[PDB]
Amino acid sequence: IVGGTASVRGEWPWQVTLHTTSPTQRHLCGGSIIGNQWILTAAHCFYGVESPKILRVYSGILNQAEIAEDTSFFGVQEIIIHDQYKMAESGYDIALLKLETTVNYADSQRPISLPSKGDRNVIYTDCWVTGWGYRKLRDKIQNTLQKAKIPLVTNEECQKRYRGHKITHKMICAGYREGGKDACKGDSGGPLSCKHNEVWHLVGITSWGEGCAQRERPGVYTNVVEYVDWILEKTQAV
Repeated sequence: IVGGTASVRGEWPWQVTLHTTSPTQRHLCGGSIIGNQWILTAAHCFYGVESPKILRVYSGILNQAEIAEDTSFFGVQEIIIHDQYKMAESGYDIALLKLETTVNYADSQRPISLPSKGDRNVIYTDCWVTGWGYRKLRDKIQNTLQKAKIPLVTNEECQKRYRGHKITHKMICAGYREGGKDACKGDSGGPLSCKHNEVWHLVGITSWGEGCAQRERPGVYTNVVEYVDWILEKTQAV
């Protein structure tokens, strides 16, 4: 996260840090708890990932330093990538991680509500992007979970900033005309959470952007509300 500040422990209880154990353990991407056995994240986070066996999901974390070899984690039983996903910039950058065990909810780890189709008309004015991503294009994974308040921008306005791309209604952007605050490498898969009527909703999933926090370059996120049907269908037992 560029231009953000340290989060308060437990402030974003749905935020998880997804690690890969190959070659050695390290933070890979962010993600959000949306169900007792489900993490919603970005599909592009699994590039080069052949098996769920090398993944570890850690919940209730503020500082990466809290994670040691003796720290408990959730194994991943299955990685579900949207069948239409090709690459972040083309959309459909969404994936589900089915955990091997269920998360026991507590003040430090609980699910975030998904947006309702009836809220697509609602204008969010209190949105935050969080993560352990870079603090600057050329940086490294941060120890403390960072947060930054960023205003949503209309898709028409976003399209104007990315003339070489197609900003679809399945995407949502957030940023300052002057830049300065934005997600960055390592924040991918994490949430764009907006508080509306005292209730937090998972509005977007950190996906991509031209560099990080640049002027006239809003961050691009997966528009979660456009995938509630997909999420329901994929998270059904059988």
